[PDB]
Amino acid sequence: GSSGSSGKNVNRVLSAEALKPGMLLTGTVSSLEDHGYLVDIGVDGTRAFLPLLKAQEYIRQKNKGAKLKVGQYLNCIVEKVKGNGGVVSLSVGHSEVSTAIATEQQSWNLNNLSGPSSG
Repeated sequence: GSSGSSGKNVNRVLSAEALKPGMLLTGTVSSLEDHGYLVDIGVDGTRAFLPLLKAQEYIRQKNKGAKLKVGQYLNCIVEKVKGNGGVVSLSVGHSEVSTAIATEQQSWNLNNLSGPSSG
């Protein structure tokens, strides 16, 4: 009588390649780069980089324009996915309750450094 469309898939793929642009995931800054900022996602092989245009925009509006820190929580959303998991495109869209910390031990470097800045 009437056709039928299969709902969900039998066996989930959840593959680094199966990923789709639009998923909200909370990432943490691993290190500060000259071209952008590295975001921790917890994956082997997959690298996530953030553009200075988006990163600087969030920092300027957040840290009134001030360098970020390590292991710091930063909002990021998948905008594009690479074929061979080469480079991932992240962008600031919104935060989410879901958040996990990535630390094996307690250690931090606190240095009271100052410099030029305009308000």
